[PDB]
Amino acid sequence: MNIFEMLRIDEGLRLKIYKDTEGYYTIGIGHLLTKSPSLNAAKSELDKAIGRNTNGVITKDEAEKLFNQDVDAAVRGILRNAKLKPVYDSLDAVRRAAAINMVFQMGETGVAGFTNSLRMLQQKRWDEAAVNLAKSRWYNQTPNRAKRVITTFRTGTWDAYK
Ligand SMILES: CC(C)Cc1ccccc1
Ligand SMILES: [Cl-]
Ligand SMILES: [Cl-]
Repeated sequence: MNIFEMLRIDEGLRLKIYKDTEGYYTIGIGHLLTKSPSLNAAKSELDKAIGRNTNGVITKDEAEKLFNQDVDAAVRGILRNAKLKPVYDSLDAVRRAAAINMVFQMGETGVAGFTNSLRMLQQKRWDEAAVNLAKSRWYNQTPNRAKRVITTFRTGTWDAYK
């Protein structure tokens, strides 16, 4: 298992514009296109991302290319974040993948309110962190996904994904 496979499970793969769990125009492997309610705005953003007139549809290769860029960016985002970097660097490889999944899903900003959990992870208090992470809107809105990521931080194994 690895970060790509993990996310491919959590996000799925769709070749036509769709609305995510929050109702936002997305395509591919969880690539958010826009928070705007306009499908045209979404199609424009898609064309700009692909570099061609897609008409709202892409190929598997193009989806994977967006995915590669998005994963790279998430990691790069963590490393540039003074609050996140130190925690991430303290983690083992499996748990790093759980951290990337969360940023990928919610952005650096989305995980801004996770101070207490960050500290707990930094201190390697796994069960406690697991409990703290569950007290979140994230968990209440996407519970099956949150449970998988949480078990991952709790155990440091890929058990939730097998
Ligand atoms: C925001 C916490 C809970 C998870 C996380 C840890 C370290 C870097 C990025 C994410
Ligand atoms: Cl892009
Ligand atoms: Cl879910």
